[PDB]
Amino acid sequence: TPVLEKNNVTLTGGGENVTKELKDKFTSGDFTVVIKYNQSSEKGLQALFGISNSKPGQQNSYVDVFLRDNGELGMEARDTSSNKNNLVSRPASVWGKYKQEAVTNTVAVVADSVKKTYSLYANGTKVVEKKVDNFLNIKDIKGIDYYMLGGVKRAGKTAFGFNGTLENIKFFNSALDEETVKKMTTNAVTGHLIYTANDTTGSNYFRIPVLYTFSNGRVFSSIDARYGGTHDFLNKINIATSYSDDNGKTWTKPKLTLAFDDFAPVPLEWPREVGGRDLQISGGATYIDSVIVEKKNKQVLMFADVMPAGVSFREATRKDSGYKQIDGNYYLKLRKQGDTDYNYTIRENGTVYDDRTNRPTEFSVDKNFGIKQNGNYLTVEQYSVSFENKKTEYRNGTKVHMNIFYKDALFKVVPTNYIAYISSNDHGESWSAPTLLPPIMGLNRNAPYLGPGRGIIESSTGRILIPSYTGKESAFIYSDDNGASWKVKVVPLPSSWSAEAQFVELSPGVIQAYMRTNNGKIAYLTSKDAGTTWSAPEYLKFVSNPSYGTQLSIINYSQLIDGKKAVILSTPNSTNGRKHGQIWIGLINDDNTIDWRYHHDVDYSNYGYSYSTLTELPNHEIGLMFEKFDSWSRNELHMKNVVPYITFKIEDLKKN
Repeated sequence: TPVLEKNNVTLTGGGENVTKELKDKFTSGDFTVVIKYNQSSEKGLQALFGISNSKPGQQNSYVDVFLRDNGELGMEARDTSSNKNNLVSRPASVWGKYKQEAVTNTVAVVADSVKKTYSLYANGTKVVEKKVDNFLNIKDIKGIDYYMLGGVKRAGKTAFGFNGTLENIKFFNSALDEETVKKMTTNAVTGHLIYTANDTTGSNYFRIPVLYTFSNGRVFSSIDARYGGTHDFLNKINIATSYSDDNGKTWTKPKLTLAFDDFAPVPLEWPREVGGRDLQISGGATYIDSVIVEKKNKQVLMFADVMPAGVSFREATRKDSGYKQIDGNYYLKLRKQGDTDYNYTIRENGTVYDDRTNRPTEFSVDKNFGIKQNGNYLTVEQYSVSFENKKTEYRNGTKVHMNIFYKDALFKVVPTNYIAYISSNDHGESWSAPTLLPPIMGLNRNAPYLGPGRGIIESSTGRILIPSYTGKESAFIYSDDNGASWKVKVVPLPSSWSAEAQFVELSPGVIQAYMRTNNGKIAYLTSKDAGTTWSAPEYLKFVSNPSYGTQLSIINYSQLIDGKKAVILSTPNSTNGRKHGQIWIGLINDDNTIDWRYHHDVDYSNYGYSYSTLTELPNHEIGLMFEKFDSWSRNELHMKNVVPYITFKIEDLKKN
């Protein structure tokens, strides 16, 4: 039961006094406030409400909940005389606008005196809970005399004035429990998540969404389910998938499609504070950065990077592919426990050979990288993770198959990165066992790193193209035999670009690779022979990003726009961070230049926008999934429920 409920309060910075209605209602001093609002302007710091001592000198005696122009939700509780100042917040908590309309959000704050915590909720997620030593409730702050909607009265003046409509606001004079407030804050925004914290995947975190529309009208998604927070590395990451047969309206419960079981797919509460956020899961085999393509025969391919347990992308050797060539064939090498050298290879039928004697052993490696001895699986104990802000990785008593990618294996692969792929003949419902890519970069180089998103089938040749990169070169992985065998075109770049790329076809035989650079710009290279040879890079003139850059998404679109063949591009566009997401429409001219005629700002310019993926829906609308946060910032690590799915008509995308 609310002590006060108000509704449809429209404000333009000036606030509304509710002192009469609330003074003396908070007898314990605890509170819960639930606010459903939309903003008419996002600029500045804006308080949804404010409870204060308004007198001269008591400016630092107040409680509020606030929004920032970047989507951060926070609260303060401050007392002037005792000089105590609490601030609790989480980045990337709310939405601003969506297709020209202010987004309705629902947030809440819970101040619990017994356990000395402030909790904040936004759109069904408890975005933060913090225990504080200097806890303050309404009665702890001396001389509270003013209760206000849409600001805080400080020294007789409205501060932090809110611009928007408080659609509904409820004040409660007790700390309401977690599940009740989650439910109260659930709304239409909550529904835009395909993957949610601790869903079927067992993961609390996701990054690197990929969308793809199959030829039968199924809309497919894949994502990194990152268990040990959002770290690229070290981590325990699986690839999860989910699909829609109704144009993206409803989605299957996620499946784990590429996963190792040296660690279980269980939810971990990863620390976000400065002293814990650098912590990593260190002992766990990983799939990361997925790429999808549909072949002409309707078979689907998914590629991902593979990292053995404990192997850092930074530290890992770049001068060993992990393969040995024997009588013209390439076989994966292994080192047995107790040996310094790699004396063994995986040859026909997974049989492990001792290369010194050239004889098969009693050991074999199955199609899922599991080790057998005389037909029986070897096992190891699985690891769990425990926190007590020290983290422990410990053996949990469950036996799993010993695997060549695991820390505790009898036979191990070379500690480097690999690429694996799997195929599906039923539009993504079931998948083959993984195949590791052969040493296409050479025996004495590591595999490339995939550029997440999609691959393409170039139409004139039927060549399958998969984007990847080395750190110094582009590596365009391809097959001219419908995916039976793979080759690579390696293209030196102007600098050390982390060249995450995507392809478009402009006209038959003519393709472009758009990619991330280390110079602030998006580069594109052009091939007029279906990827065999590439021009020097050119740069988009209208995107300006930080030097580190971000992944992009670009797709071909099937319908004419203004009479012309089109492409559609998604990227952040800001020098200040991974922010200011835009979708751009490019119209192909007869000379194969592009007229980049339209752009659309996805939300307000300070709102986070990192890795993204576009797809054309069967109805010819556009689906977008994206990281609605800044995935470079160390302040925005390890956040839950921050990778939404939204959609746009071309008519929406023409606006901005």
